[PDB]
Amino acid sequence: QGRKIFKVFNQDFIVDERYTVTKELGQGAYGIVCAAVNNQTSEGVAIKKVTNVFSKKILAKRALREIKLLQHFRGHRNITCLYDMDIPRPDNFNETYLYEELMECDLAAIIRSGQPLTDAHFQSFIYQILCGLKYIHSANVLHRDLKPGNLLVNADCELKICDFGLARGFSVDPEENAGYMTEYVATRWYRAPEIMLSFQSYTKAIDVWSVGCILAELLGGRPFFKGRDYVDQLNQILHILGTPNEETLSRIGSPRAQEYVRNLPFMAKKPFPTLFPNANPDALDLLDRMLAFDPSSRISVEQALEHPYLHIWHDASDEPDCPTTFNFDFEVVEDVGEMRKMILDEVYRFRQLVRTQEYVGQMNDLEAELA
Ligand SMILES: Nc1ncnc2c1ncn2[C@@H]1O[C@H](COP(=O)(O)O)[C@@H](O)[C@H]1O
Repeated sequence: QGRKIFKVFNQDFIVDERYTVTKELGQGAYGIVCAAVNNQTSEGVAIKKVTNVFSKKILAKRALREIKLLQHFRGHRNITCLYDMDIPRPDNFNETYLYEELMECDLAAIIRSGQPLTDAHFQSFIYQILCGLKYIHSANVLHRDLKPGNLLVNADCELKICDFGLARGFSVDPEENAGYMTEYVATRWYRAPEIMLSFQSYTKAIDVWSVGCILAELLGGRPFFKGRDYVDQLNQILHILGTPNEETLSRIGSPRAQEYVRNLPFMAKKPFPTLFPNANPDALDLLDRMLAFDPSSRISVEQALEHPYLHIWHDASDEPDCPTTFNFDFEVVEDVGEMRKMILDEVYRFRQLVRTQEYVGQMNDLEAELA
């Protein structure tokens, strides 16, 4: 066997025999999470059990999507790092276990606790998000669901992006781009406006908007655009940013939505210095550029990394790209028998993998020479 059984969240939890489960960490619609300790090296790990993966066709394509993407982004300082995977009962399995680097809480919890944070904290948090996002975008991947709940933090307040279940491809070819699949809908409070206004402009700007929502939530201690439905969400956004111009209005690809926005009374822009009168002026200037209503005027990731707000942290020699792009050919598969085969292949191939001029060089060549 080589495995142990634990009882957590009123179910079974089958782990490698080298570990001991220690604490429950939470639930979701997609699995349960516990913390553990390697009884040998003493390092801590988190163990995530994806549940009921072959109950619906959409849960199965979600798990395969997350498995492949976590492998593609291993080894970045600002992305959660996958260590191992395991399928305990391969004959009739309906779950897979992921072994990941262990963190302490998420950013939503820190904001909820009311613990005081300085402006240097805001700078560090926003810079780390942008470094991880630049890596992801360089592989032509859109995250699509950035928010404080998907950002893990530890005691040193280092930050790591997680949860790739909603990610989607991007291509400069608009026929290629129009063909990437979107199984689920993102969290309403952080979703960019051009998605519900039918701009047909699914670009990397959709992730930049979410980062702006996060900086605004940090500055006010509470979510910034907090709609109860989509109409309420649109009203709260126009109330802050104001009536759009004629170019922007014509871009609304939906007739009922364009008719509604065109008929509202005039609304002036509320300047961010009036909403956060005690904040760093550089913070509000970057906030204004990330929360641009029209995606064509919105700041890019690389422009944001160069903004004066972040000049202490910025070092382009420390902000890498991903070596290769990610391929989304698997999402075409629509047979659940094929998807069980692909998942088994991913796990066994990964398990085998993880178990496998400067001055000194110039002087070594000169020494072997003189000798
Ligand atoms: N690598 C990790 N380290 C520590 N806690 C985590 C980790 N991944 C997820 N969690 C937490 O486990 C819970 C489950 O979240 P979910 O990703 O929705 O299943 C949430 O409270 C997360 O913040």
